[PDB]
Amino acid sequence: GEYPTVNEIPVGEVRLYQIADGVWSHIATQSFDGAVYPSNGLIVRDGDELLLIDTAWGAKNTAALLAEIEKQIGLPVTRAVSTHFHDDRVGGVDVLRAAGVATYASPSTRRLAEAEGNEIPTHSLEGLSSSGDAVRFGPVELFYPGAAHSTDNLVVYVPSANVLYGGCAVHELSSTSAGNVADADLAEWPTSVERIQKHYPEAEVVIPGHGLPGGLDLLQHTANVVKAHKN
Ligand SMILES: CC(C)c1cccc2c(-c3ccc(CS(C)(=O)=O)c(C#N)c3)c(C(=O)O)[nH]c12
Ligand SMILES: [Zn+2]
Ligand SMILES: [Zn+2]
Repeated sequence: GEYPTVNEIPVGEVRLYQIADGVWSHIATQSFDGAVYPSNGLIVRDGDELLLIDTAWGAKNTAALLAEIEKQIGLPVTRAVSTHFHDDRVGGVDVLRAAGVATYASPSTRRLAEAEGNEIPTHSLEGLSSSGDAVRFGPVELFYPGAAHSTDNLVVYVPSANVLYGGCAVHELSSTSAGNVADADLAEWPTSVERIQKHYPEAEVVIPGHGLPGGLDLLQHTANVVKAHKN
């Protein structure tokens, strides 16, 4: 019942967590540079199909994700969106693509993934290139808030449930640092978070890219930890 944490999930196993009717997060763990990290994605019911947001950070984790979805939900994943180019978002796209899932990302994300040597979603999402842009994609809205954790980061809103999936632009409340900032724009990040706050004032659940969901306070907390990391 509690939201599952990094030491509770062996690398290679995937958990699902019911967020709202027709909305789950997925949680998996992965090793990177000799440390183990949890990470989140989203699953949104789309009639008798499912929309997936982000991989489970790796090929075997993503295969395990598909198996867990089949076990717990039993509807086919037909489309996936990756919310930026890092491996916790796109690692596993090749698995998805071999399992019949149509994979999508912005053109920015696709370029960055290619240049990084990461797996590359098949389809480009136009209409998201300027901050404040929004497009519909099945049962969600995709929103580009501006550069933050990465220049390409997208956020996802589930209007039926008022669920805001911030991805790696949003940190959990326990965070003390701004995470992996190698590709971040620390100066623009608080402005991008303000755009999220202004666009989604009715959000009831906010899900970070890593760690525990909460409410709207995750947004201000994120701005705070980013400003303090820069400063
Ligand atoms: C480039 C990708 C694949 C990657 C690799 C390894 C770690 C990360 C982290 C991360 C997340 C949360 C935390 C704890 S925190 C908020 O308290 O710093 C930490 C730490 N330490 C790292 C992120 C991220 O920030 O999106 N991406 C990562
Ligand atoms: Zn990232
Ligand atoms: Zn991340």
